[PDB]
Amino acid sequence: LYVSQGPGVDISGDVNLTDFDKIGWPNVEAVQSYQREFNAVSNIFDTIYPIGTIYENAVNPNNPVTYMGFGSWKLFGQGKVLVGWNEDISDPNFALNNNDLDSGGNPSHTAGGTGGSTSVTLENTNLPATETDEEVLIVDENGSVIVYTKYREAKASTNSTHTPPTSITNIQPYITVYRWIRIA
Amino acid sequence: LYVSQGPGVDISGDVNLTDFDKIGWPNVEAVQSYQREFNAVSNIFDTIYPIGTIYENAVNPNNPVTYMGFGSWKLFGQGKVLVGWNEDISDPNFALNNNDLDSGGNPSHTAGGTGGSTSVTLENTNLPATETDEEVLIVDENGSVIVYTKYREAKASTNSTHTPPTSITNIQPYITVYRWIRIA
Amino acid sequence: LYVSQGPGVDISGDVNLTDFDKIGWPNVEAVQSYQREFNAVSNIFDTIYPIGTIYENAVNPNNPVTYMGFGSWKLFGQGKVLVGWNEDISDPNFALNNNDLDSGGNPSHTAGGTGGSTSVTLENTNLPATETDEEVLIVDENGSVIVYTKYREAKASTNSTHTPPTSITNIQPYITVYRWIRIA
Ligand SMILES: O=[P-]([O-])[O-]
Ligand SMILES: [Br-]
Repeated sequence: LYVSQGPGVDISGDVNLTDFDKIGWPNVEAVQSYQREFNAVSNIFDTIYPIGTIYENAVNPNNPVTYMGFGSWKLFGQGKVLVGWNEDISDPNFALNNNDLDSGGNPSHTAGGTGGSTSVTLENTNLPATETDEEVLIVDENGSVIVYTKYREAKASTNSTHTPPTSITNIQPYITVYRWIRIA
Repeated sequence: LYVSQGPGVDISGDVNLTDFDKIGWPNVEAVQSYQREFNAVSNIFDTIYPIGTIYENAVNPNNPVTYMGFGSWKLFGQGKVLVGWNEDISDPNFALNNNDLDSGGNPSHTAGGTGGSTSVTLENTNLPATETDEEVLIVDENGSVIVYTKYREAKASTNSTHTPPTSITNIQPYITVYRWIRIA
Repeated sequence: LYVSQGPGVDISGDVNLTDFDKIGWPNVEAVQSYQREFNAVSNIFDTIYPIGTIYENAVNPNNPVTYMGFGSWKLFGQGKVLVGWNEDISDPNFALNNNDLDSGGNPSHTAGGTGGSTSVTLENTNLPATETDEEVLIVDENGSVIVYTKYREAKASTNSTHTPPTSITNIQPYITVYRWIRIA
């Protein structure tokens, strides 16, 4: 026996891209509602992998059309992890899209925000207060202690040659995959 | 010609949710084995996107039912990266689910554990041993050195006003996407 | 009415694995072009979830064949985040595959590279230059200052017992999921 088309479905929330070079908001448009009938496999494919879908393959380097048969696809998020967009606008990282600013420079509440860093290089502002393990002689106008080499009165450096210091990884355990977006 | 239904399949490993507010273990139940016949497109959809499936779209903000036609969907992992659950129980981060504790407080060996942080603020306990670049005069009961301003004998602070210091990012390069779970 | 098979598709970019134990390049082979006709649901499944596809389920612990009906599947990227492979070979982390080296030790430009760390432990090389908040007496052959306890002339330690210091998390906010690769 054969697969029934079933009742068609009202596709009311589709989108299309309006830029295929730089991908994402603001260059996305809503598609007016239309009926999808499952006339053929291509229509099923469109219901499974609508425009914007992210697809990942661990090993196949080729464009997905060559091994799926359908869709137009582009590499997506190269060098990036995916973070879930947050509907809570107070999220300071994952709600507001720095790549889609309004005329006042204000980011939209859309997916496609980017950020993060592969390493960090510590600066003095990042260091907590510390003290020497032992007492030393400290210059003090309110002090009570009266004082082969001579000495100088100066702030004592530590790590003066670390300009800059060695960076530290900021990357958690990963594996890379071929990641694609369906663009049309 | 038409797509054959094929031999049906024995779906022996399906699950359903028993809480749609707080999602995940422990509120998941096994479904007794049943036969799936591919009578219509909806049945194909259920084989591709079974309950629990994670779906991601870079650009479409809408609920996937509105552009797929099928399923019930909820945003998932907002503000989070996905980590692969580890079948090796000795993984200290990614095996045991802190959100699903037994009566003794012990986490289950299930997916849905959460953790991680967007930043770190260094504390003194995180700092390695250091020393001054030059010699200074250090108080020492076993010492041999006899000793406009006076001085005081005290531990010398560094960065005393860094209470707290500036935090450091803990986020690696990302892009946000609309991420969903099929809940029914 | 019934779903049409449609015109078949030329699958020119499929791959197969040649090792199911250790997964990935170099043990991947190209499949010569073949025609896929959508004779049955299984053929549709192969177009949606070709070999190498990554599938994620938040809650279902079982092997996907038991709840999809099709494919052979293995857990993938346990304990890992997925990063998009970079077609730009200059990416120092996410382009070149450390798990697939040539005879000179040079990594291939393929997905499957791994790296990253769950924590960092700071070392002295990572620290920026600092100085004491106040002036102290510093040994100086070019100095002009002539100098209950005695003293010693020595470099003053800080945090001498931090051998090693407390590690710091390197994990950004996450949730774990059951992640699988279709291996056949
Ligand atoms: O304050 P840090 O130089 O040990
Ligand atoms: Br990190």
